[PDB]
Amino acid sequence: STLDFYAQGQGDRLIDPARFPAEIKAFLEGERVLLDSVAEHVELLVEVGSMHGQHLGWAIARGKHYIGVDPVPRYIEQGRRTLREQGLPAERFRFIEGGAEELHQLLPRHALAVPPSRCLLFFPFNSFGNMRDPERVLESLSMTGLPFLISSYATTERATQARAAYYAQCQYEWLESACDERGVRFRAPEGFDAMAYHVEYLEPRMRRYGLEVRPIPFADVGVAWCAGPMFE
Ligand SMILES: Nc1ncnc2c1ncn2[C@@H]1O[C@H](CSCC[C@H](N)C(=O)O)[C@@H](O)[C@H]1O
Repeated sequence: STLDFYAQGQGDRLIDPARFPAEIKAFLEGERVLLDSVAEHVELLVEVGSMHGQHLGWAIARGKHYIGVDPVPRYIEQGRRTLREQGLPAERFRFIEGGAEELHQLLPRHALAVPPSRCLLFFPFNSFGNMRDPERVLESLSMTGLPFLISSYATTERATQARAAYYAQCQYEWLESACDERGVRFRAPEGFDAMAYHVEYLEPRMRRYGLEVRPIPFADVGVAWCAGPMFE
């Protein structure tokens, strides 16, 4: 999707809970169960596509270090206002205005202060599917060498119908679904462009960049692209 899409507020509709059908609520619950299931191996959660910080509350509750990464300034400002409000220290909870494309520049080893194995680059609610160039994101991920959890969707007709039911409740000028060699693409002329990549297309792309990924299916319509020792 476009930066303008989110900047101008159209993108806000995608985290309005009133717009979540049952299959997507189930998806978000399943997303959290996978995160919980490796929680004991996470000291630093890096939320990639964080918005205002959807999993900040998770990190606060579980006593984890937090970095929200999002290229939308108004979302970074919202997240930072939340940290100031509760008086949370910067050395534990931060926001970084940037793209997943430059993750390797945003997260140099020294800046972590946590072993690589206890870090998780968590891309929630199909943030990865809304990124301009997935090939750039995968290379950036490769160069960080950090464990990651890319939460996205399956490309079964049922998964596509779940996404259609979710996106259509945002009431954009029009909504197009297309299936091609890469995956299932939803577009709207507001600047919405959301992909779910076929398991058969993306797994080879992952391995090409040396990422030892497993596509873990969850909550009927989800697949979690999981790499790192906590997924042994
Ligand atoms: N290159 C990028 N790097 C990091 N975050 C990005 C990004 N491109 C978009 N995002 C952010 O990802 C967040 C969620 S987009 C997710 C859309 C929707 N939940 C879906 O199911 O497809 C937004 O805040 C957006 O600004």
